[PDB]
Amino acid sequence: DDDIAALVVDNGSGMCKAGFAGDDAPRAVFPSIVGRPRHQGVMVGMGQKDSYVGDEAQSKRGILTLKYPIEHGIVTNWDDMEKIWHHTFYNELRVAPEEHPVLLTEAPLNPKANREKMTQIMFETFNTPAMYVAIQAVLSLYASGRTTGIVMDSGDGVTHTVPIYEGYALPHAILRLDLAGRDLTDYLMKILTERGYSFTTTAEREIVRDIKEKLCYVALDFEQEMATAASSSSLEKSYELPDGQVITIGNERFRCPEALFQPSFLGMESCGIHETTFNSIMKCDVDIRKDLYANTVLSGGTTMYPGIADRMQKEITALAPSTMKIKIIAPPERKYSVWIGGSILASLSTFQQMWISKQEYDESGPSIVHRKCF
Amino acid sequence: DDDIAALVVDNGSGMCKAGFAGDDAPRAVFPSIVGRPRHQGVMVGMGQKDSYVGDEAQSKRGILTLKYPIEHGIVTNWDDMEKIWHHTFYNELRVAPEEHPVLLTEAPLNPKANREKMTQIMFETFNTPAMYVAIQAVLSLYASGRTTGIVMDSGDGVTHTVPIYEGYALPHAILRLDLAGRDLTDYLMKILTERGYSFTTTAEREIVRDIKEKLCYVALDFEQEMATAASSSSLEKSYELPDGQVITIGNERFRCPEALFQPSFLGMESCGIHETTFNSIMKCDVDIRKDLYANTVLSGGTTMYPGIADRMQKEITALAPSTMKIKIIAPPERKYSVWIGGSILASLSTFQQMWISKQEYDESGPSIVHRKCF
Amino acid sequence: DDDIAALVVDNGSGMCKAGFAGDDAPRAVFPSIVGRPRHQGVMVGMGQKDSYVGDEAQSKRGILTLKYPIEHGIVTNWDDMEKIWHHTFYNELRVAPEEHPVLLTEAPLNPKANREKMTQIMFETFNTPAMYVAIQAVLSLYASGRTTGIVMDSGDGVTHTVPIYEGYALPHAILRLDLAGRDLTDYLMKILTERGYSFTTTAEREIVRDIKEKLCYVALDFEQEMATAASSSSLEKSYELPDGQVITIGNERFRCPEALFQPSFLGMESCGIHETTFNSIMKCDVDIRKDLYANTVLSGGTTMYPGIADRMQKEITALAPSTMKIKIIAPPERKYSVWIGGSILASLSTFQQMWISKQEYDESGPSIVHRKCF
Amino acid sequence: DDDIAALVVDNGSGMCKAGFAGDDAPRAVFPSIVGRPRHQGVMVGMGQKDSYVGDEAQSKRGILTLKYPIEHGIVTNWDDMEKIWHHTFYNELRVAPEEHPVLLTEAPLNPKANREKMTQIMFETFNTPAMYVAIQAVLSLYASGRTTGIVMDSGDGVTHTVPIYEGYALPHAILRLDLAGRDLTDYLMKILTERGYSFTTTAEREIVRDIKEKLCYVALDFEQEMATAASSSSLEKSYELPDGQVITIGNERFRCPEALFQPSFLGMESCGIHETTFNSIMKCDVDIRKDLYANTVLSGGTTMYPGIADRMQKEITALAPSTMKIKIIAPPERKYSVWIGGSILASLSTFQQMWISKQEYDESGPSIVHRKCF
Ligand SMILES: Nc1ncnc2c1ncn2[C@@H]1O[C@H](COP(=O)(O)OP(=O)(O)O)[C@@H](O)[C@H]1O
Ligand SMILES: Nc1ncnc2c1ncn2[C@@H]1O[C@H](COP(=O)(O)OP(=O)(O)O)[C@@H](O)[C@H]1O
Ligand SMILES: Nc1ncnc2c1ncn2[C@@H]1O[C@H](COP(=O)(O)OP(=O)(O)O)[C@@H](O)[C@H]1O
Ligand SMILES: Nc1ncnc2c1ncn2[C@@H]1O[C@H](COP(=O)(O)OP(=O)(O)O)[C@@H](O)[C@H]1O
Ligand SMILES: [Mg+2]
Ligand SMILES: [Mg+2]
Ligand SMILES: [Mg+2]
Ligand SMILES: [Mg+2]
Repeated sequence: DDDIAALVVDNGSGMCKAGFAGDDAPRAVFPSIVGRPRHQGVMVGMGQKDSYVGDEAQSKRGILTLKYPIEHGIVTNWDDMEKIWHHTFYNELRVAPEEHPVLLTEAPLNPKANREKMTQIMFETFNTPAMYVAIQAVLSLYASGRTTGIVMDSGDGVTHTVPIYEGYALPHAILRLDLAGRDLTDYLMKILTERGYSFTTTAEREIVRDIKEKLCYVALDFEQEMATAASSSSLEKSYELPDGQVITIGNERFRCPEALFQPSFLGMESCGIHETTFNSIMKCDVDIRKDLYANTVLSGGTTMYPGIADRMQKEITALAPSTMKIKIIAPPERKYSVWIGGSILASLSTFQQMWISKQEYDESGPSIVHRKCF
Repeated sequence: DDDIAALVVDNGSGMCKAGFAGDDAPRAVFPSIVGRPRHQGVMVGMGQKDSYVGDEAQSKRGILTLKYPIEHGIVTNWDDMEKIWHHTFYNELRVAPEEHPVLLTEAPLNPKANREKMTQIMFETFNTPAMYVAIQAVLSLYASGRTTGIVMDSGDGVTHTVPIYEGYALPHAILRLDLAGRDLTDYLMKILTERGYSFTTTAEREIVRDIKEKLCYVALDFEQEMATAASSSSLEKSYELPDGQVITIGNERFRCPEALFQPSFLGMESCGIHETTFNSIMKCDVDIRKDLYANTVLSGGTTMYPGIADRMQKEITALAPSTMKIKIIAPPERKYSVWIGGSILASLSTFQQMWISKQEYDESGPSIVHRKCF
Repeated sequence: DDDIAALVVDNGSGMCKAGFAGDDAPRAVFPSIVGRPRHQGVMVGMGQKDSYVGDEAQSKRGILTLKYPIEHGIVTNWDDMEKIWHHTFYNELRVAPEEHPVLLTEAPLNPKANREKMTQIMFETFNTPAMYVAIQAVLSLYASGRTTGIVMDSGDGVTHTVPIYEGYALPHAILRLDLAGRDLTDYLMKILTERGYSFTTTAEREIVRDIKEKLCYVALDFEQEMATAASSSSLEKSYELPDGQVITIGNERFRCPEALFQPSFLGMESCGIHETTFNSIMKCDVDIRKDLYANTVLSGGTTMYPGIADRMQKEITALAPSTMKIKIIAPPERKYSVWIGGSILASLSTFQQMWISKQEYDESGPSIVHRKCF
Repeated sequence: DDDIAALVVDNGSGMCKAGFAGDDAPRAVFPSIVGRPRHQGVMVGMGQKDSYVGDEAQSKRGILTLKYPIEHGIVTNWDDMEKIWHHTFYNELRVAPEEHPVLLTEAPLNPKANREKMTQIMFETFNTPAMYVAIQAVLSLYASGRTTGIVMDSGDGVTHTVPIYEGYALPHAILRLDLAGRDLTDYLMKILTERGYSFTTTAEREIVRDIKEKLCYVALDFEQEMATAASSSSLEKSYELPDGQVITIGNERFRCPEALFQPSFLGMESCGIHETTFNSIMKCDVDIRKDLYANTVLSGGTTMYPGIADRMQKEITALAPSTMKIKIIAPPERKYSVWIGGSILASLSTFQQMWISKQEYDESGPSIVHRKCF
């Protein structure tokens, strides 16, 4: 199938994941950022470009201002998005996006103008023969290898759930939540100031993100952990900064991820992640709820904290009735489960009849996308 | 007689009963329902059919809308009936309906178009060599082993009686009644709302039907039972739903089956089951009434409530004169007595001359059925 | 009759309506909500209470979480209900509920524990000399001035019908439906997200409710309206939210009220409002159906959409036979017809003998209500 | 004669006929029914009575249960009969039954207790100065204007014949028959079910009675009519029910009245109407039979079917010898011939000496009636 070799490209709120259908791991993973210089140059003939995309911006991050083209899964800057797509197709995968149909992903309940503009850029700036837009949670269930269960996806901008029974989706039970990794990073920056550490710039935000994902964990019991931390001092680890200085973090290690289960720490009116998952189940039919309780799939980077699965099981068992058995299925490769399911779907023989052709778009205007792709 | 092996197939308002002549129990019993999907599928290549018949629909009943092809013993949907017959003949009995003559049953006082269409489907869609239509109450008396007595049959849609003296039927004394299991199920659903339990969907109707047939009974004295139930609390049982919740039922246990003897609870103008049985006897000749009083046969699923026979004896003795002796004959296998009598009749040597041939139908149009079969 | 001056107090799923018998309009109408603070106070001596009831909660709705004490006509919080009753009797009507008998209303087919607890609170917390519970649909027919016809009532939680012939009720024909204003509000919130507007909090729900009741209408023909809306742009209106921002609504103006006639939009198994009204008529006797077809009374807030009466007439004429004449009677004051009928009934001279006395709930108890009041 | 103004009141099994002697037509004709409410009233002060008599019951027949006080010419309910007599004397004729002697009618071969109780009610509850009981068939011959011939009377409960020669009655030749309009109505209801129309309630019985008397007729040759009806479709008429529906009747138009000549359709052992009339003639003397063959008088409502006279002539000619001439005398006003003859008899000058006085009853107990009035 080289001819098609569907270039499976995912663009998560925080990262970009591209590759080829049939493989078991993404070829390219890099941050979705665009940087621009903020000082005046004195060296002449240095070959200073006007923009840097991806890992190059993270390297020389001390002299640029970094901007995220995507906020909360909604595009706000379209010039920056075109720059990122050009980087992925030419300088990273080094392929020609004119003979490979492309499969894209999108969160549920997005504005319709998003998919209209996605199709227009792909068919006009590039000449891709076909395209299809799929819900990211459905692709996660493909990777899990099962056709029954409620899926949780939490990336960098959005958190959504969708339960589907024997291949049948219940669109009235889909719930969305605007709590993800970026809110946790801002909260950790705010609460690190009690010990005297002040991080304000965008470059300092990247430093704080690294600290969070290497030293934080979810506590099984929140109140009891505080008493142990207050009494002794064994719950302390040291981190060295990019310039060589040392910081020590105590109860902030588990106080930051706790915001997922108690959103009132940030002052937003919303339910916790455990209650949202339970609320989606209770919106389904009576006769299918038992199979949903025993098939729960976790996905996304924000679900990779240590000890999250045990805490989730404890909370849901307290909510659900005693007789039912609750099982949380968190495979070790759940960080890339969305991409894995996309490759499997594009390699199916029966899927080849649902591509959107170039001819159909030319005759009927850029709306076919809303009715098509289900 | 394998050659004939009459495929004895009964199609009661609620259930379907098929098998072979000469056996003592039906081979296949399953609900007479057809289900169709009501959501939109997202999983591809799942092998999702467009219709489910029988036990398959009851399994996955949480995503379909269930329809009954038969209401009150009168056919309303003919495509669904053809689907059910195809299921029984091929996927359940796994026989070829081309060399076995078929015996069907029908309630008295039905529209004539019913038997005309039954014959046309059997002779055109299938190629059955012969067929015969028998009254279900007559077959019940065959199973009882006697040729004198008044038979009561109450299934899911209709209730009828027919008294026959020494092999002679009195067609002027046949009485019909539109009160059966479905009316009781609707009444129980309506009266369960006083305690806060709300069942509305068709799937919830199946749940309510199971509750009714496992926890309900007929009270010997209606007024006295209410005083005992009001005073104490020993008349209470617990039931667990399909999803782990628990309901408690008090006086609703015996208030639901009571509607058979007092039809005014549903607001319909009609007599009770005891008065209907007595009314049929008084329409017969004087000299045969004494043998009818001492030979009463009960049949059908709705007559399977505990304590129904004792209550029936008490009511009829109060109506009939003191000198006569009233005996109610309710064998333990009366749930299948209609099917049992059909097998016995089809295995009789003297019955083989009354089959309707294929040749007679072809020459004389589909009306022979009305004059034939008595 | 000042002495009695029956305090006519109605408590609809969404609003509360109180006043005095003999008047032509309710004195007090205000939302049935209770609010509680959700932030921590820093100003000292501000006189900050712990709860707000009614219009005070709607004023300062930006810092509280609002809860509805009534869901689907069934009480769930009893402390909040006592708070609301205290507000109405003292701070709004400014009367003493000890010398005026009180008339309350209730939807049919409610749990019996509801009226038991209503009587206990009124006779113990307050010392009201007498009380009576009436069906809201019967009171609506009193206001219409006629004693023949089928009444439709649709408020905020329930929709019910009850046909009554010459003062005789047919309790076997009463039908209930759980589709009202709250389901429409949730659906409009869900379907407003396609244009990018996201309302999630409870305060944002009140904003969405105002938009719905000032810019929505029922289309005479659903399919044809979509073609006109797709082609031109004249079907668009602007609304200005509380911070100065403006939103534009297109086909969502008539897509929201359409859910009443096609309940499958919300994914619930039920019939439309037109089919429910027709189904109730066909459950009545043959000889009284002709007078019911020409006497149809609409009531409740949800029936106040523009163009609802014309659409209802078209649907029922297509269902009913051609010879009958269908007339829909929708008076301009049908928003308060339930309250109007209650005042008329309490002012009748022949009604004074059916009050429930105080000595009877001390010689009988709070169950007298089930047998009494019909 | 105003003073006497004999209030000629007839009470046929089905209808009541009252008026004044000397007139040529009854003043009041209305059904002999009593209705009672069967539902519970909610409207207060509606002036709902506990019983309705006559045309008022037929108007509001959709909410009552109707009972006939008379079955087969024998009184069974005496409270209902007193109610009907009170209605006729006060609310319809508006006269005082204390100064007008009353003439009543009765079928032959009734129980003696009937006339004993009739006299007691009239002399005690009312104070009528005089009474007389006459055979209805004798009064029919008075209206015909002849004193020779055999009279046939068929009303709603009984059919009787009595031949009288030159003013001399032959009481040994009187024959009675229990086949009248009510049996025909029940048979039509039973045989209408073959086309799918189900009428069961008492109100539905009145609908069926109207259909029978407006679309039924007697066929001259029964077998030949069936062949014509089977072949073509011109023998079909349409009728519109009260709620808008439309029913079509084919061979049931003449199959219902045929039961008069072939009583075996209802399964009763009896002779046909033609054979009963012939049997009465053959029980008379030889020398008076010739004048009886040429003087046959028909009377009653059941004899009003079209084509009955021609069929009767054909059957009797086949039975009687060829030389005799058979003439059937059916005047156009034979529906009221019994009442007409009663007025003529009460206006005769020579009849005034045969009244039963009030004084004779007081001295000699209520038996004088059996020996008196012949
Ligand atoms: N080891 C880890 N521990 C905790 N959080 C992590 C870890 N690795 C990644 N994350 C979180 O996952 C997020 C990245 O999600 P990503 O896979 O980019 O989602 P998407 O591709 O949909 O944008 C980061 O914001 C980071 O906070
Ligand atoms: N154990 C039981 N207790 C009470 N009711 C029962 C029981 N078993 C069956 N029934 C009733 O009998 C009905 C089934 O009747 P069925 O035998 O199908 O009649 P038919 O074959 O004529 O349709 C069901 O509707 C059910 O309500
Ligand atoms: N002008 C309007 N247009 C559309 N909907 C309205 C309008 N006015 C009121 N409503 C709806 O009617 C409902 C109020 O019903 P209400 O009269 O309180 O019933 P009840 O008294 O039984 O609670 C509100 O939820 C609102 O959505
Ligand atoms: N036009 C008609 N065709 C057929 N039957 C009729 C017609 N008119 C009246 N009848 C029958 O005659 C009966 C009325 O008989 P009626 O004169 O009341 O006898 P009586 O006065 O002795 O009760 C009704 O039951 C009805 O069935
Ligand atoms: Mg993700
Ligand atoms: Mg049965
Ligand atoms: Mg209302
Ligand atoms: Mg008569």
